Amino acid sequence: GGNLDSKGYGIATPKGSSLGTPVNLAVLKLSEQGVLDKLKNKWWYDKGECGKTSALSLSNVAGVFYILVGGLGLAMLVALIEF
Amino acid sequence: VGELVYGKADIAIAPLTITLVREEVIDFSKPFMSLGISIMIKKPQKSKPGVFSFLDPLAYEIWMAIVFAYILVSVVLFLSARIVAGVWWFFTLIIISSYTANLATFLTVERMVSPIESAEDLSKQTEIAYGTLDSGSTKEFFRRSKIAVFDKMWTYMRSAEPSVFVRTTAEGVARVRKSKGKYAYLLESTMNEYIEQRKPCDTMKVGGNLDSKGYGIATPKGSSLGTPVNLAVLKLSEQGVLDKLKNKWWYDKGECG
Amino acid sequence: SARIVAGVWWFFTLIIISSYTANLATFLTVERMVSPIESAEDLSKQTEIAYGTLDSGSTKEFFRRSKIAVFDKMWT
Amino acid sequence: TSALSLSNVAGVFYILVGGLGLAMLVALIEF
Amino acid sequence: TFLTVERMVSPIESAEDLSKQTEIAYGTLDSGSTKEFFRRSKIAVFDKMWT
Ligand SMILES: C=C(C)[C@H]1CN[C@H](C(=O)O)[C@H]1CC(=O)O
Ligand SMILES: C=C(C)[C@H]1CN[C@H](C(=O)O)[C@H]1CC(=O)O
Ligand SMILES: C=C(C)[C@H]1CN[C@H](C(=O)O)[C@H]1CC(=O)O
Repeated sequence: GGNLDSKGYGIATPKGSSLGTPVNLAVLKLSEQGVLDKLKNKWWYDKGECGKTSALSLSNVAGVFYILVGGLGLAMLVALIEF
Repeated sequence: VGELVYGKADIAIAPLTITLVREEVIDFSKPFMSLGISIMIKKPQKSKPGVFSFLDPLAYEIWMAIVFAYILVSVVLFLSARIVAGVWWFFTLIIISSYTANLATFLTVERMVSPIESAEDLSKQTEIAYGTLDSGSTKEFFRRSKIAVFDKMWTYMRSAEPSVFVRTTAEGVARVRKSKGKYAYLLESTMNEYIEQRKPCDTMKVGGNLDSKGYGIATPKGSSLGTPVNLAVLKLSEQGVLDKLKNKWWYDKGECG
Repeated sequence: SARIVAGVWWFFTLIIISSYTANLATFLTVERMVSPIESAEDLSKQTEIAYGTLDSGSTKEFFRRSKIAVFDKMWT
Repeated sequence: TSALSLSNVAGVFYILVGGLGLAMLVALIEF
Repeated sequence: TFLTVERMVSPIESAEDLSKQTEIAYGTLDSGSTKEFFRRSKIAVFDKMWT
């Protein structure tokens, strides 16, 4: 399913620090340059180990086998009502 | 932005995209809405079946020829017959086999073809022209971009003739609708979803977003309004007000929604 | 009279079995997987599958402070 | 995309006509 | 379907595809012009490959 709410992480700095505005501008720059994206793909997806089919199914024919056996059952029924 | 810098307005509330260049001159509140540059095209027509699609795999010539062949076999039998029935059997065998196969190829061709997935595919093909607004955050994004795909796309867009750029959103969308799917419009995800939820509903968004950014409320640098507005945006975000508002304007009253 | 009936019917069933045969190959296998829970709304409505969050943090506080129906129920 | 080829099948049509020709031949030598 | 599997083409049709998949490992010589080409290269695909 989807996400319950939409929010985000962030770099935290003490109120009134000289580092705050530089840090923010840095994050913006990294965001627009795609640094954050490439980093995410690096750690999450790129090395991701989890990652059409020509193969046989016994299951698809099973239903028709059921209608076959049912048909033969009806056949036995008719054979009985006749005799 | 100009009104904010030169003090003609105390605050700016609008789908204003947060960019570094704008963050240098003004102050942005925490984003109240999330978006991204996305691709809008014309959705393909579902079906136009006719009865002609059944006569498609086998040629009209083959139908006429098999009819005359049929009547020829009948008039031959009218005048030994074992090789006739045999040859006819082989004939209709080859034909029904051929029909079955060609029809199979039709059915492959139908579902197999994928028109567009991601922006990279747009960059790799010249068949479908594509463009953005005459101005705004998206165009500037493509322009300043050093990223391979976006660089290529920008080069094409600027160099392409006639101009692929449009003045307004409605113009771009109208261009998407009129072009029979030969034109793609690059616009922020929000607007795309909104237009996608509005009649005639002939347009759709394909693939993910090219980038991830957000809108925000802007206030003059050193304004007293900045921190209260920000804490307010946070309050609304946590309270779910923003979510309910988007559902209100975008989805809930959606005609095709 | 019945000969052309047999003929037309044979042609009909011929075209149909041919079409079915052709489409089945293309259809192949969907390999689709069933999902017990489609969305968060469904989760609130069933007691069969228990669910939880961390002992503390933003998620727990979200559920605690939530005035939204579904999330409220889930929290309770 | 449909070749719907009349040419490939044309040959089988030819062997059909040939078979019916031989058939007419046999029908003639019979009577 | 099986005979279309035989008819299936392009396991790897380009250098880019190697960059796009982690299943098949790939490499160059311990030294020489190729490795240095990949090291010094600033163009996207080959860069990724070098990384
Ligand atoms: C709709 C317009 C013209 C605005 C809205 N956001 C972008 C902005 O903040 O400039 C512009 C669109 C864009 O560039 O994708
Ligand atoms: C992993 C932990 C304990 C942290 C990380 N982010 C959330 C936070 O910032 O509160 C917490 C998880 C959570 O609340 O479910
Ligand atoms: C065969 C070797 C080691 C030499 C030949 N040319 C390259 C060179 O001129 O260094 C080297 C191969 C390579 O770098 O792939």
